[PDB]
Amino acid sequence: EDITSGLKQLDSTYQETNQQVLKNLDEIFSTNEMGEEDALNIKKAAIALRGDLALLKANFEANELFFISEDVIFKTYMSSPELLLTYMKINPLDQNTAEQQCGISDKVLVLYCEGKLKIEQEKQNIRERLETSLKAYQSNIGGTASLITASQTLVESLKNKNFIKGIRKLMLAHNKVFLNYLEELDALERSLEQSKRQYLQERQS
Repeated sequence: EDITSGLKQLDSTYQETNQQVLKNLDEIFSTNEMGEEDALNIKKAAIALRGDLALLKANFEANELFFISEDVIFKTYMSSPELLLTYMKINPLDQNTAEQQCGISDKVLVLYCEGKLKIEQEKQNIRERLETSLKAYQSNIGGTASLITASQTLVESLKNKNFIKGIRKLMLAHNKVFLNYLEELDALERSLEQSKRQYLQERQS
């Protein structure tokens, strides 16, 4: 329960503190030569930070939507080898890939083979989404250092550091979700395989 609740808490505090930050940036977008130069650089930094934060937010939101649909998959046809096999029997792979990968005489062994294939494909989809998330995060995260180097009072800095800590927390939580999907698939594959060997043991006798 801590998982779901903690994810929602992390999300909320991230969104609120992010909106606060954007407000404070806005505020400076509103309100000697070296003075002009410095203030202009502060503005440029603000623009860059705004972009960076925008990308981070878009990535988090993509991940959460994905978690929704992916949770739907793991509650239906990926919750048991039973349902995986039933799903594959109703929705078989293309005849091409079928005979390329699982050209087997035994039609039960064919289902098991297609089941493993399907698991591998979902695995691949998830690793791909995770890699995209990690890349967006790593590419854009350090963009928050402006928020500290341009801080003035120790308090203001502290609050910015906390903000960043919250971003890192939320990314950590999302990562945990991705990795657990893959683990659940690993376990599913082992039960599927053990089920197959139980089938062979019962069949020979």
